[PDB]
Amino acid sequence: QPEPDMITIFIGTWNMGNAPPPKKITSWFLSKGQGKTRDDSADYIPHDIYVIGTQEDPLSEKEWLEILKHSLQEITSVTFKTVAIHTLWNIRIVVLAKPEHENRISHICTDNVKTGIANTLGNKGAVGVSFMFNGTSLGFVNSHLTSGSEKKLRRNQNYMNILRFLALGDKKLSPFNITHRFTHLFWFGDLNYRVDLPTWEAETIIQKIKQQQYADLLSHDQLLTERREQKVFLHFEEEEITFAPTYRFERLTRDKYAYTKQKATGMKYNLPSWCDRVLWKSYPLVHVVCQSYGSTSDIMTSDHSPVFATFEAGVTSQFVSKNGPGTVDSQGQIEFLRCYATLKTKSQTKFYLEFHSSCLESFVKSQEGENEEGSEGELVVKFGETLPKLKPIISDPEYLLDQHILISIKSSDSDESYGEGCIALRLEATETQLPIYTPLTHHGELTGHFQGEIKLQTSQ
Ligand SMILES: O=C(COc1ccccc1)Nc1cccc(F)c1
Repeated sequence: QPEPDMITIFIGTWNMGNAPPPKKITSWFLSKGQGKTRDDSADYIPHDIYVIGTQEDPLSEKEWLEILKHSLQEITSVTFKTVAIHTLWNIRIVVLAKPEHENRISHICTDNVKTGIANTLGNKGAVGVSFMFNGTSLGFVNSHLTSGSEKKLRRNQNYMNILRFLALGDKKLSPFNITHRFTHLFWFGDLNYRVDLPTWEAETIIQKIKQQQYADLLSHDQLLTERREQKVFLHFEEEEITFAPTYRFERLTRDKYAYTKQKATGMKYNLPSWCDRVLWKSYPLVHVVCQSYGSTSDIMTSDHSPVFATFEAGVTSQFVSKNGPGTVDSQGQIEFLRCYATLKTKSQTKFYLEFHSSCLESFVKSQEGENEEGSEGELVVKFGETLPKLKPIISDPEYLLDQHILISIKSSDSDESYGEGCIALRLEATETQLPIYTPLTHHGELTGHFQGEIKLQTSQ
């Protein structure tokens, strides 16, 4: 029975509005409704993994698991296995997988982050799950960010707190936050970004939605504008939105948006918005294709509609050779030529690099670089031809070309990371000097760049 080189992943996000679900929620898991929807001819084909994020979820874990499993069994005639479930307040994540995957999934981690301080600590934050699927690391974040049209900067702060403090994946990757720990990271939830148009325009917005004319609304969506200005979700992807705003509906229909200020809303307007989102970030040159992104039309218990997204994702096998794991394969090596880091810092410490990868027995520390002053005021740290030669555990090109090297540039004075990035080994050539590049981030914000050349030797 061969190991897969691809899987499909379902991501769902639903703010349930503290109400129990209706009897039938299969349309969610089938990717049916508005937007980019799934072909009817796929309805009986199970996804490999289903990841369900809820917010304002009133159910017990047991109650929701029974609904989810019975839903999937009705669709697919498969009894899914529970990989993980984790709840913070009314924010919940469930991961279900085909039974055939039970002995492909390991290293299951869960965590949560509570956002805010005093007044604003007690209901917002995030839950997450990570695991290995054979040779591939997968991370999943369900966040419920701060509400309200005039709190976009709070939402951005919530995002940075969650990616700093959510403890998922391989703890040995100590310089790296969740935005670098996984082959594929999916981040979804009630992100709560709004369409920033004047309150007076509510009925005009409703008109546009009825005409399925979303362009003049999406051009004001706070998540798209904050992402374009590099204020949040740097280096994440989102499929184009082609479904109506998923908030705020009158319950028990989808015919009416309930936007006007009420005591129940704190006298705030809730103009129709795409609060409910799915984004992802995968390592460079790994296959990831969004195959659906939309909302259901027939689940009406909440003031939000459920959102679905599905993906094809590349995975690799748990590779064994006669040498690695448990030794190096001296027929393999990774060399860096003419490498330099460009950093936005004002500091003047010496810096060194750390190279982390599951193709190495353990991480590798470089010598300190040579600081120069860049023409436009920046710090340039030169490594020249000084970087250590990396010794992968396995030399087979079928394995090595699928790997990635995480790079941290650290202060010699504090050993703190000033920037993290990732280089793919999926090169155009082996035994050939080739350009490499990654942006560097710290706490998910841009701090610099790393560029140079690589020379990869495989057994072939
Ligand atoms: O241990 C587990 C997960 O089971 C639990 C235990 C407690 C709460 C939630 C889930 N293994 C597992 C591994 C691979 C695939 C799979 F479907 C399941």
